[PDB]
Amino acid sequence: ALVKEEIQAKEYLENLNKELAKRTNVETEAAWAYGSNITDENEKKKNEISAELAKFMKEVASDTTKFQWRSYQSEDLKRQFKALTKLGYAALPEDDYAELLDTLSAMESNFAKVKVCDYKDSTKCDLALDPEIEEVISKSRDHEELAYYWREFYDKAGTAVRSQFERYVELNTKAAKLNNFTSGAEAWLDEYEDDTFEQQLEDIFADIRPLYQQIHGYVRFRLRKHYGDAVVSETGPIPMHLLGNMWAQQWSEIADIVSPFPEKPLVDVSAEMEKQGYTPLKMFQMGDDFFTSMNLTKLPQDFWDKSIIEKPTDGRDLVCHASAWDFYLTDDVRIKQCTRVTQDQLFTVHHELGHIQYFLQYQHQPFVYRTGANPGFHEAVGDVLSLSVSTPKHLEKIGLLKDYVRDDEARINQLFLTALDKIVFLPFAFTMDKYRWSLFRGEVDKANWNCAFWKLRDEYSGIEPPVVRSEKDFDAPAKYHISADVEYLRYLVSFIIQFQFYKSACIKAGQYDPDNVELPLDNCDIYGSAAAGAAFHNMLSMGASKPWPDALEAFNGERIMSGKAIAEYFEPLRVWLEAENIKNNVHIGWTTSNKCVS
Ligand SMILES: *[C@@H]1O[C@H](CO)[C@@H](O[C@@H]2O[C@H](CO)[C@@H](O[C@@H]3O[C@H](CO[C@H]4O[C@H](CO)[C@@H](O)[C@H](O)[C@@H]4O)[C@@H](O)[C@H](O[C@H]4O[C@H](CO[C@@H]5O[C@H](CO)[C@@H](O)[C@H](O)[C@@H]5O)[C@@H](O)[C@H](O)[C@@H]4O)[C@@H]3O)[C@H](O)[C@H]2NC(C)=O)[C@H](O)[C@H]1NC(C)=O
Ligand SMILES: O=C(N[C@@H](Cc1ccccc1)P(=O)(O)C[C@H](Cc1cc(-c2ccccc2)no1)C(=O)N[C@@H](Cc1ccc(O)cc1)C(=O)O)OCc1ccccc1
Ligand SMILES: *[C@@H]1O[C@H](CO)[C@@H](O)[C@H](O)[C@H]1NC(C)=O
Ligand SMILES: *[C@@H]1O[C@H](CO)[C@@H](O)[C@H](O)[C@H]1NC(C)=O
Ligand SMILES: [Zn+2]
Repeated sequence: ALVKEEIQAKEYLENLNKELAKRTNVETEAAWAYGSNITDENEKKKNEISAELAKFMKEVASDTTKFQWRSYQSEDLKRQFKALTKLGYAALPEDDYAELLDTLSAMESNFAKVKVCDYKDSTKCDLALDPEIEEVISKSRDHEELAYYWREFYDKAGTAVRSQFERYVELNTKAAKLNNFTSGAEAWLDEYEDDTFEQQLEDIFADIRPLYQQIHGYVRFRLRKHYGDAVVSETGPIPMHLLGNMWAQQWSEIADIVSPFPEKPLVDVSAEMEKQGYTPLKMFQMGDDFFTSMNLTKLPQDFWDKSIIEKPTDGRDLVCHASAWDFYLTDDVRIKQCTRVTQDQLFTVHHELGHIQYFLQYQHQPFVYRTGANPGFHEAVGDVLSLSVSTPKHLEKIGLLKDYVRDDEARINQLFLTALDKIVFLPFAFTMDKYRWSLFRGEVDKANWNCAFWKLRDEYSGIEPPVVRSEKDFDAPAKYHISADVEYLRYLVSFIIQFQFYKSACIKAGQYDPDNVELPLDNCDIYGSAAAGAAFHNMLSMGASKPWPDALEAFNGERIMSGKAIAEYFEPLRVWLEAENIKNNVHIGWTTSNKCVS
């Protein structure tokens, strides 16, 4: 009978989950050691442990077939079994899997070890993306210096790993097919448990695109005044090196030159942070307080004892790209961040602690449920906090923003500043996976791989490289997530749903009322709101125990991903900006780039 078997299956899963947690802990420790300290020895060990765990998961997947799990009464038991049948890369033959792991570490270590020569001193060649090159990209307003660093970085982080990247695409596809997905794209998209999810994102992106065009237009207008028409054309894509960021994913670093009201306050608290003697530790402590102020969980002692919150000053190599780690025990959670004392880094700290909070909130769950309701939820949690941290309201409370008058013009400056990060990023994030999906699905010949990348960056974002690229270059792996094989759609989803979360949390905190000019959504601070916190607790404690619409329902009673909340946030900006572009006769739209030669 199935009644007796379903009772046995329940005990089988209970023991197996605990075993998976314990085995993954060993892999996670080895991965943590590699990322904190990149050596051939640590690579070998990371990859050998993973291979062992891969082998064990194969065995588990095979063992699921001895249970009639699809026949069971429990949706919960069925959901857990379904999770165990999904092997990912672990479906590959032993040798193929090992080759893949060597390929991935080759790519991530290459990215992490990139060094460029100083623009002004080619004897000094120890400049790393983080912090040296990123400091320049964000601060320099010398367009030739900007273009020099762009070309050096992209040549070393991108083109250098073309053949490894090709091999990864093959093995990624092979793995997906061994799981009976058409490609890696369907493998990634499976995490969202919704067969119309791509179309949903297309619909939502289409609604926000006109606002992005207006922002793009206005920024291009303002850059022309700064750099002149020789550097920036009216009708062409924006030279991406002028946008304050190596990938042009967010443009807030050039707010000083494109802000709507240059003679009104622009929030940039980096200087005050330094003046008040802030450290990385202080920044994490403040993030902690934010979470505990909402009646959420305080960081445990293991976090403080084991996290790395500053770039090491010994000679070593490591992955500085920030990350949050769950070791699947109790309270062993850590962050690795090469923290700097700046405004953007304060937001990052809160973002990462959102990951840590999710880990702590679902650690009581069975292992297979110890992850986000979908990858987007995990990325959204901390960003909901960063939105209120970013408000003048909050920055005044913590004494980082002084003598701030919030008149109508300063409001527009702050809305635009936020848009430069929140709206600008949407097309960027969409293209990161549109590109990889197209490679995974076999839609682009290998001979056209680099111009397929720049073509998407043009079509959706209206940016282009500073210099002519060709199919001799290979520019995509210059983005961390592309070198490190991290699905990027999570972030598009996060930037949409975080405003659904933020809006609802602000309403619960009494911080937003649409019909009250004193409680605007763009100045809501949820700090200290236990109502807000309760919503977070209800959602986050579920982990992946239910499909994501049930997790959203737990937060605010909604079950649909919607662009309504983000549009609602920026509606005051849209009205103002549309009128400002008309007043200044701003050209909108762009010609096709001439920057990637076939
Ligand atoms: C991805 O899709 C793949 C298909 O495209 C799929 O691969 C198939 O998985 C099947 C197992 O689910 C497998 O079916 C078995 O076939 C055996 C012999 O087939 C040979 O010939 C093939 C044709 O050329 C070769 O290609 C193969 O290499 C094979 O050598 C059968 O002997 C076998 O049977 C036994 O099992 C069934 C299943 O029983 C189930 O459970 C209970 C049993 O207790 C039943 O009561 C219940 O009703 C249910 O049926 C028994 O019914 C039967 O009595 C035997 O005991 C079985 O049918 C198939 O061979 C395989 N490949 C292909 C190409 O077809 C992958 O599994 C998919 N991957 C993932 C990750 O999902
Ligand atoms: O550590 C991660 N993820 C990190 C990436 C990563 C994935 C896999 C392995 C290693 C690392 P991140 O996105 O926190 C690491 C960071 C976060 C960040 C940066 C910023 C930020 C703020 C101001 C300026 C520039 C950046 N804000 O937040 C990240 O990857 N951010 C994205 C995009 C992003 C930008 C802004 C933002 O608000 C949110 C996201 C990027 O850098 O491209 O894992 C989370 C996790 C773990 C287990 C299960 C589910 C989820
Ligand atoms: C880095 O790992 C190596 C193993 O290759 C080890 O010998 C060394 O102790 C580690 N270095 C640091 C600074 O932790
Ligand atoms: C904190 O959480 C508890 C239960 O976890 C809840 O009952 C209580 O309302 C919360 N604290 C406050 C001040 O609301
Ligand atoms: Zn993240």
